Amino acid sequence: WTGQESLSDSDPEMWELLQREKDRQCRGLELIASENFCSRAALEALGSCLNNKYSEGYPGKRYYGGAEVVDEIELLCQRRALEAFDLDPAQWGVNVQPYSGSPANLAVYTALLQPHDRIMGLDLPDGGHLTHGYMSDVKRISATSIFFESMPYKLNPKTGLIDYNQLALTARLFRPRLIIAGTSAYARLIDYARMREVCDEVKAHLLADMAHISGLVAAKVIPSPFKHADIVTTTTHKTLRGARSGLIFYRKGVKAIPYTFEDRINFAVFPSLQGGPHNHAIAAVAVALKQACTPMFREYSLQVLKNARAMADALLERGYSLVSGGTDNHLVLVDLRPKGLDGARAERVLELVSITANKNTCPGDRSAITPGGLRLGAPALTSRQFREDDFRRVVDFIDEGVNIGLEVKSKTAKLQDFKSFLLKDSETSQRLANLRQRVEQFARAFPMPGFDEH
Amino acid sequence: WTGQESLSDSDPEMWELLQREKDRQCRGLELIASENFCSRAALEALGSCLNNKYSEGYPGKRYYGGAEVVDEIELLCQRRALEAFDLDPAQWGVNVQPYSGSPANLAVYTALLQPHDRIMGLDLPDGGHLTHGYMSDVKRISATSIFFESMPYKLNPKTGLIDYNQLALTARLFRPRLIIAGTSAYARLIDYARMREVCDEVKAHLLADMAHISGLVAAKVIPSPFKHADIVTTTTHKTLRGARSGLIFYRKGVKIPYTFEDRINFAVFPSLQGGPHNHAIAAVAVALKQACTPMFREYSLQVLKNARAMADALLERGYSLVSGGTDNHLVLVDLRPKGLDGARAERVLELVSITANKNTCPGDRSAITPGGLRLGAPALTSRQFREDDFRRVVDFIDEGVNIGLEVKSKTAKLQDFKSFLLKDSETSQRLANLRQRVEQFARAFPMPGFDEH
Ligand SMILES: Nc1nc(=O)c2c([nH]1)NC[C@H](CCc1ccc(C(=O)N[C@@H](CCC(=O)O)C(=O)O)cc1)C2
Ligand SMILES: Nc1nc(=O)c2c([nH]1)NC[C@H](CCc1ccc(C(=O)N[C@@H](CCC(=O)O)C(=O)O)cc1)C2
Ligand SMILES: *Cc1c(COP(=O)(O)O)cnc(C)c1O
Ligand SMILES: *Cc1c(COP(=O)(O)O)cnc(C)c1O
Ligand code: NA
Repeated sequence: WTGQESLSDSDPEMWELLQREKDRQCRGLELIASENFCSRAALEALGSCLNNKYSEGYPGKRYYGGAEVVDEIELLCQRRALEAFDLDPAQWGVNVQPYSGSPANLAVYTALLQPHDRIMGLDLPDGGHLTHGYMSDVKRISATSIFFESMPYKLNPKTGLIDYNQLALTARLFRPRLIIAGTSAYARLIDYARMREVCDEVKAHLLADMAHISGLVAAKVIPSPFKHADIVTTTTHKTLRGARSGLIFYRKGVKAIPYTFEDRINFAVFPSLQGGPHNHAIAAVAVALKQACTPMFREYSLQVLKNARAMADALLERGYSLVSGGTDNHLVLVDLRPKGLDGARAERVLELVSITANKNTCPGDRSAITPGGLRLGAPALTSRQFREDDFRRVVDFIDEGVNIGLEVKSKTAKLQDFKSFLLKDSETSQRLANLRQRVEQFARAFPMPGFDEH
Repeated sequence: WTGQESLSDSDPEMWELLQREKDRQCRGLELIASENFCSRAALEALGSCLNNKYSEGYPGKRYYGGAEVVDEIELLCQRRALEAFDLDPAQWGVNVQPYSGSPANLAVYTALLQPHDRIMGLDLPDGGHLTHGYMSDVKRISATSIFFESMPYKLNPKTGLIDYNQLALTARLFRPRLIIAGTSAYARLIDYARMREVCDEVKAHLLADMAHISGLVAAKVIPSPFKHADIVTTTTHKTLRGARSGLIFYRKGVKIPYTFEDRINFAVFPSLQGGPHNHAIAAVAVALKQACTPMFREYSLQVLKNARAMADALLERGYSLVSGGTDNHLVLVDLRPKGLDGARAERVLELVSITANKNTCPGDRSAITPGGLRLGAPALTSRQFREDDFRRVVDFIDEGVNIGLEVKSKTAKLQDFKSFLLKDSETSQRLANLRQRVEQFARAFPMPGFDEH
């Protein structure tokens, strides 16, 4: 035993699973707006000897030796990150160690706040992330709500936009120390100027969490949160198209009397929260950030925008209703209540024909436990060189699933009744097997980033 | 642009840095006891298309579709985890999503404790981990000590062992809800049974954090904390030799029922983490299948012999070992009797391609410069080192120490020592000579992983 044997030779059971997953990614229409396909280049860094190095601490400030190379990788990754978002090294630092996006948010809260200090974020069912503070009527759900005190802000249910007026009204009363501008399920741009005004008045930190839209911001195809935000967190996957990791950007240098974010942020990441960095992820992130700086990527991102509105316009023209009426970014929120269906039903139909989308609770939902809609994203299929006509055809395939769903709803009662009918009625099975086969044939023909076979 | 281009073609700056790190690993004597060299098979899973799949939730209970294969991988990882540590699925379950060891511990704490509830772990300078709670005189350092209330327990400096008697005395007073049995820098076997007695008495959960020893435990070459703990955390790297990632094992079934399963799983997701890193989960599954083999038992036996051999060789050269020796994968050297400290020895050794880390000696305070050195066998044993090779590692260390002594007699401060090693041309030649001999020696041995990166 050397540990140089191949995966295919040494663990055939696992190799076959990697192949089935690769095949599933190739044959499918991936419409989850968080999802993307990482480059082979970055996957080579991720699957490297960099996994073997413990480098607790920071460049030049390590707790032990042998980190000279790993130091250059970290410092390179930082510079590439600041470059990717057109940030001045004098006015912005960045931490590249967070293990994912959720750790990155937790680290900011523990860096800047005391336990039980107050946080405001977009409510989860209005399109906020778990890590922005989310608790239910029964219990505290996100650890953000356990260790800190979160009150959500909300959508104006008329417009489907962020009710910025209520946020200002309500932040005056709640007195948050930190307010979060960022979304998991929101088709429009965030008014970061208006967020900073609220934050300036109530004397809160503004945290922009651009996870979903970080690629679009780097490419400069939407306006940048960095103009108005103190702190920016993000994933390195999603629209940045990297390996799974996280980043924390923070302002540094002179405020008005210096900013004091850098030392607090870095300390919270290590030694407070994390152990050894995942230097392999850091390197794959650096690879992906270089790719993000190129004109290729600006074109990718522009196509992401165009593909999204092509999907929107297409859905409007098949008569579907959209939350907020459309999109200014990489996704579309489809309200299926005005079509006489819901998200739960649509999802399971779409799934069975290799179309993968996300449920979305919409403003107009009459039932709190059945989501009304669906999030549909461009980035993943755009990375497979999809264009407007290809997304029109995606929308076309979706419409068939919806229409099966509508037909199965009137021949069923409950939601578990719905899902069993999809499996056991031969006439429904066959129409599903047919649509699936046509979807997989359509999808397979497009190129796919990464390795050929895993 | 396809995203199918190779790394060497598309990003030569990064590919050159990967190649330097690979050469550094190949030419060095890696003695950091938490280090190991991950198999190629596992790294192929790590750098894979499994990076591309969001699968928030758990097998059969995901928040969205497309997870048929990812469910199978996660479920397979769980089966192999329970297999590696010889656990009955009726009595034990396992969560495979923690992003690393430190996340695994925070998730256990948020599952079982309220904010500000009480925790006890081995003090950091006595050999515990940051995540077991750590505060200086001046401030709270570990998040474990911010969100929870940490009080450490200590070694008996007389024996270098954990003072189980003072733990029992002091836990009766402090009333911890959770006590941690596990170490970063400790050469001996933990008396888990005694930890369990103290826990039962004060009505506290016993957590074994076995990160350093997990592979030894898997191979059944040391006693298993699973006989006595309710919860067991571990890294998947270190002695398990997998990708960086974490595990939380927990009791289930009866004694009426255990309530860890749902609380642990919920703490991991949705409370703390987001989407799991399925690529790491697959790498971990690969390393766990390796961990069940007779090969791995032979490896883990060898790690013990190699550490023994390193200890005996150090003793025969007149070095002091904290606790007198070792029953595990590492040895703790006390260099004060020799006239040198850990900070000096660490830096000399680093320059001759031997990586170790400094270690506070029992009875000293963090403020005094650490008197010792932590030396581990797992990494080099993965490169097929045997007992004679570790004797030879100790020869090289002895030269390093002997140089450090000469430089100490010619320098005043520590910063003085450190730039005398660089600028004084006679000692830098003596170092360059040793470095080359060390690197020659080390390069001969095989290395797990890919050839060039
Ligand atoms: N906008 C948005 N942000 C997000 O972070 C996520 C999404 N959507 N969608 C998918 C996933 C879901 C997160 C998530 C998990 C649990 C509960 C929850 O309410 N759990 C309670 C009560 C459930 C019930 O009423 O039956 C529980 O204790 O089980 C809510 C949301 C993550
Ligand atoms: N046994 C053990 N467990 C561990 O988890 C680690 C080790 N050793 N060794 C390396 C690293 C050590 C982490 C670590 C971090 C901060 C301080 C600390 O005391 N910080 C104070 C004052 C220190 C000083 O005066 O230099 C501060 O400045 O906030 C100590 C140790 C991780
Ligand atoms: C997806 C996301 C995150 C982080 O998710 P991880 O799975 O932890 O990487 C954080 N914030 C927002 C707004 C997100 O959409
Ligand atoms: C190394 C270690 C950890 C943490 O592992 P990371 O992957 O560095 O977060 C936790 N506990 C113990 C006992 C360890 O040795
Ligand atoms: Na590329």
